[PDB]
Amino acid sequence: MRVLLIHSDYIEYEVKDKALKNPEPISEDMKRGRMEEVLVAFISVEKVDEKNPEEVSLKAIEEISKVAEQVKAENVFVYPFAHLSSELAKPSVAMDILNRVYQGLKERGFNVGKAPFGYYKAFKISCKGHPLAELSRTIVPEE
Amino acid sequence: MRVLLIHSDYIEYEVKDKALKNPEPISEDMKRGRMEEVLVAFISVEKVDEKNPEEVSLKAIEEISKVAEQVKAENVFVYPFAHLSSELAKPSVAMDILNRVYQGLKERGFNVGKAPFGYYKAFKISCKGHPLAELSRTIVPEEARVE
Ligand SMILES: Nc1ncnc2c1ncn2[C@@H]1O[C@H](CO)[C@@H](NC(=O)[C@@H](N)CO)[C@H]1O
Ligand SMILES: Nc1ncnc2c1ncn2[C@@H]1O[C@H](CO)[C@@H](NC(=O)[C@@H](N)CO)[C@H]1O
Repeated sequence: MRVLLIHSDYIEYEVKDKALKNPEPISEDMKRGRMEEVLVAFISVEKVDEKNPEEVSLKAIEEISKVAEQVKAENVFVYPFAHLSSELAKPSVAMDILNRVYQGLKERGFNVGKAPFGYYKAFKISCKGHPLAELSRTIVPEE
Repeated sequence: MRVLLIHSDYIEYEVKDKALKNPEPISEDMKRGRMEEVLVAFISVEKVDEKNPEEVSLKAIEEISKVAEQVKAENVFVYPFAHLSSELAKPSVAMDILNRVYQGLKERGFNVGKAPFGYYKAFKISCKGHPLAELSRTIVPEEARVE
């Protein structure tokens, strides 16, 4: 798994259309979204992650939570982003792991939002530009 | 080298402070920068790239130029983005490679812009969301990974 963390003033998205046959079902309201003073987590689930979804998810939750603590953010936004890596996990497993992370962060007590899985989306983001505003993590399960 | 390409409506940056003891020398007017309808190339120079800076720069110029052609981006913005990777190349070497990449894209005929090297910068971007609006490219010396 590859994670790109951007501490932002805001994150806003707009769904264009589906990028695969079976995307996450969405209601009209889910086609757009926005969050402010938020740690945006762009995540690409890699095929290596298929080896142990729970393991990679738990570690991702931990790493993202720690960064959120470091940048002093209470809002986090999970953004499916297939283009951080070239070795992607199958859609079904990718969506599952992304939902695990999303739920795990909520379990830590954060205010979490997320964009729908399986769509092409336009987005706007404003990075704060502080020393820890842009960080990344490479997480691979081994168990 | 890891590259994240974002075809955007615009890119805007604001230098917040220096991240290195001796960042790239720039002037006041360069503390803020902007470019419209551009292919933004966020680049992290990796440790492995130290083995052959020229080889990596050349392949980076080619990969970036190919995407620009694909999405019809006339403007390209070289944006140093260290944390795109976890295994970074020496700062001085990174600077050198980014300069070579900039020079190469300019020679290709594109309108090239760039963000100053060695600073912490806030930035605003608007990804167009098209099928090729977000792409990833990994470029490394052949000697460090038969590719
Ligand atoms: N391994 C993976 N990791 C994360 N996301 C993945 C994935 N495989 C598929 N997706 C989702 O399907 C859309 C098209 O690939 C992906 N869409 C996107 O990455 C949009 N930002 C494009 O504009 C994403 O929602
Ligand atoms: N290996 C590397 N690849 C690309 N850029 C690198 C680098 N090593 C150092 N830099 C530059 O120094 C700033 C602090 O690391 C970096 N600054 C940044 O990446 C800003 N986006 C932070 O806001 C960058 O200008």
